[PDB]
Amino acid sequence: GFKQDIATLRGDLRTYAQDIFLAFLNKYPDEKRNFKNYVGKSDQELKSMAKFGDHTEKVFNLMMEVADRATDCVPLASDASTLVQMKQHSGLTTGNFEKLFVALVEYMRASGQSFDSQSWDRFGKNLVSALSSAGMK
Ligand code: HEM
Repeated sequence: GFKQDIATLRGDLRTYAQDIFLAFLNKYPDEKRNFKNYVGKSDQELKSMAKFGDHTEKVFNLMMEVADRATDCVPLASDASTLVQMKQHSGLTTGNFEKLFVALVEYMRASGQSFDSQSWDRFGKNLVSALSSAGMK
């Protein structure tokens, strides 16, 4: 289920983080606006860049912690607040995070693995709600 999925993702986090983030950037190319440094690069190019690798893995590091601290796929208010008040996210709306979670769910549905896609989908909605409550537009 959800908790095991966390363990699975963490067992190969760098690879999962990159592949899910690339699936996000490719599904929603207009989302490349928030990452100027990534424009005009194939997936392999993006993976060569140390920053892509760095940033993305740190995103998933924190995502998995938020997932880990959730109850029944409902994240802590404190975690949502942190994500909203992060300066790197000054630009973002919950639509940005929605899209990330649609691509993550899709990724999981298309994997051969028994991910609990429905829980991640609930988790994504719950987080979007919690980001709203914590003041993200
Ligand atoms: C659960 C969801 C998310 C988590 C846990 C998260 C976490 C993080 C973390 C930890 C960093 C800092 C990494 C560093 O210091 O280098 C970061 C930076 C950033 N995040 Fe997020 N993030 C999430 C969703 C998003 C989404 C949906 C977007 C845009 C649609 C976004 C855009 C960014 C940007 C633009 C940066 C700075 C860019 C850079 O220098 O590479 N994040 N995020």
